[PDB]
Amino acid sequence: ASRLYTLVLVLQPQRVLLGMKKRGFGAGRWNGFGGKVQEGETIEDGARRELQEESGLTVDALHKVGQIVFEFVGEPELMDVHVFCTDSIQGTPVESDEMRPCWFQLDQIPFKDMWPDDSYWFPLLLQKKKFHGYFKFQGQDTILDYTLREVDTV
Ligand SMILES: Cc1cc(OCCCO)nc(N)n1
Repeated sequence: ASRLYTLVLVLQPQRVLLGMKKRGFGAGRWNGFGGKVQEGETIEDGARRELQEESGLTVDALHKVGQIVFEFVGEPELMDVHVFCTDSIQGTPVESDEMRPCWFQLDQIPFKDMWPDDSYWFPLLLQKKKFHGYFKFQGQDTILDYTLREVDTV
């Protein structure tokens, strides 16, 4: 009972790009760029498409960094999130009515204004580690339990 999602982090040596969502899933939080994978579309193509739709950036090389499954108690569908990273992009981030992008210095990541699970796996992401994770939520703010392991292959 899982649904595929992508999440792209534009991570450069001294900064990361995040987008403040204006409405829908994750509204009011800084997030990476992503969404549902379409019929007949590979996970990687879905990740490239979402990055452009949401941030206006064109990604050249994408690297698979993680897989995280999210469960919301009472919600049947698990989110199977395939996490990607890039340092090679083209264009300038575009602010739209749906998304407000901003660059953050690595020591200034806004964890208090991000999904709570991010505080757990972003430190791995920053140290170029790959991971498999699972987070059980009750509502949007509480993590009931989780698992998070470093892996050699995503
Ligand atoms: C609970 C949760 C879900 C999520 O979903 C990202 C899917 C791509 O839009 N991303 C995070 N960081 N946390």
